Amino acid sequence: SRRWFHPNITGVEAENLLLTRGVDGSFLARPSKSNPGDFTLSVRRNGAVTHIKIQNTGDYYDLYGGEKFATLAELVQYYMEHHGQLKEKNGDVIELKYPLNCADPTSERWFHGHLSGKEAEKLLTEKGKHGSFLVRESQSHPGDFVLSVRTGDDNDGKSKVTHVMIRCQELKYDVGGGERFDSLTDLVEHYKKNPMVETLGTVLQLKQPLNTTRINAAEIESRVRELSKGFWEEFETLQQQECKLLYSRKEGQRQENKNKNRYKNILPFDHTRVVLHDGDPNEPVSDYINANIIMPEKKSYIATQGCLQNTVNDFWRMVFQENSRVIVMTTKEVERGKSKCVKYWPDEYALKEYGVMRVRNVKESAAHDYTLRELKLSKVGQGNTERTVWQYHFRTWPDHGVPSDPGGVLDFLEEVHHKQESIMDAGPVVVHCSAGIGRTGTFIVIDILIDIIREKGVDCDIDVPKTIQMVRSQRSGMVQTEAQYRFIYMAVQHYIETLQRRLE
Ligand SMILES: Nc1ccnc2c1N=C(C(=O)Nc1cccnc1)C2
Repeated sequence: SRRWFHPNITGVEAENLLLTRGVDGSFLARPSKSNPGDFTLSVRRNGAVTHIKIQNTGDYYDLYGGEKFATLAELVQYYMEHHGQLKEKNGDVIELKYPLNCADPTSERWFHGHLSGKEAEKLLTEKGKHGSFLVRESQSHPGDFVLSVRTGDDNDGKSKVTHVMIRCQELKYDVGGGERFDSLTDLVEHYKKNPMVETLGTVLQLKQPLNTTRINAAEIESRVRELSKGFWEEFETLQQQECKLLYSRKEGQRQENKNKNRYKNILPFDHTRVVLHDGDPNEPVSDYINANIIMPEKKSYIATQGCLQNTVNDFWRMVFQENSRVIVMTTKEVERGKSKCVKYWPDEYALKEYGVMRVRNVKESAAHDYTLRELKLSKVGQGNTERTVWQYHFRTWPDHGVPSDPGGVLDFLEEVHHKQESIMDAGPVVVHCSAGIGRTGTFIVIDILIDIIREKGVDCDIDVPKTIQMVRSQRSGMVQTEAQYRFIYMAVQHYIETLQRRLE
């Protein structure tokens, strides 16, 4: 199932759904629209419904009486495979067996709701390609829908748009004959696999949804104005796409690696993890760190967690191996009395060994939002391996939520960018917070977006959710909250405007 999340259901509607359409073991997840970052896992157990709270303030999903997760899709996958592990306050096991699917099409990229045939034709003509499609409400026939699909070659009649009426009869959907579907999703998925064929032979291939999120960067202020009503719905549509990203994380799951993870279920994807070479021959598994390469698709990044006492040496092995010259830390060492990252650097003017690596803290420079530490890193016994590593430690990020103004973050990122650009052949920029997905993902996505604008100027295309999805395919849960999502838009808006004012 990819439809266990119900975006627009109340608690009462969720109970009644589970009691009338589910059985024991049935479950769904849903947001709170009144509360930032609050979610509920509603589960049927012994003919009654229990509601389990999941909180996210920006670092991870924290399931009450369970574990911490990078995404709700990863949470659901974990518990569907690990019975006995989800427990009530009194210790009673809550079983997740039967996802209860949602018919609401608003989480789907192809759903445009209120939209005329003329508007759909103009959007498909201007932005669409062969096989671009969308579903919209009927204006002629209230309660029905229309599927609109561009087919063609790459305006000379070589391409066209076809509209296919979708009747809704007794809460089922059909295209005039054949199967009646329980939701628009089931209908679209069926006709994605078994495309409709016209009388004269055109195959109405449903290849990709119409893109609605790519904007010109100089239009950012008007997109932000529209989304400030709109952000909630755009974020939901992005979040649905996390169900495509359940990539393997087998290395992080090995016994030998379990205690190298800050959180046991927040793990790097095997396909993009940083593999550590040249390890201690006496250490059976020496290749593992909870870190992934993030390559935008000109810098690359390593996204990683805050060090644990037993991973400081591995952190420095990573930095040295990848030739990283800039570290971005976006947590204090301690927040709300809890350790978010061990101090992995020496005191100012001090020299420390961290296994085979030696680090000197040459000088610290305090700015209003950050401290810069000029570090010198070398392998013990090999003096000519010394290189400067500049650690940019952002210190004023709030304990929960996001900054109210993106100015401090943008000034910090500009400085980080310029430092990186000044070092010939520097490796990826290391970015870390606590779990290395929320703040870390936010800083990385802002940096990627501003980088496009920095090179191409104010008149270039950007697509915030497409960029986030691309980063999320390389490390689980990059960008955690709707507040961080809005902050990314705000930061990009503020960056654009500061370029425009320089020209005045
Ligand atoms: N539709 C989904 C399928 C899978 N996983 C999630 C989904 N939606 C999520 C989510 O966090 N939604 C959300 C919306 C608006 C604001 N904040 C969160 C998470």
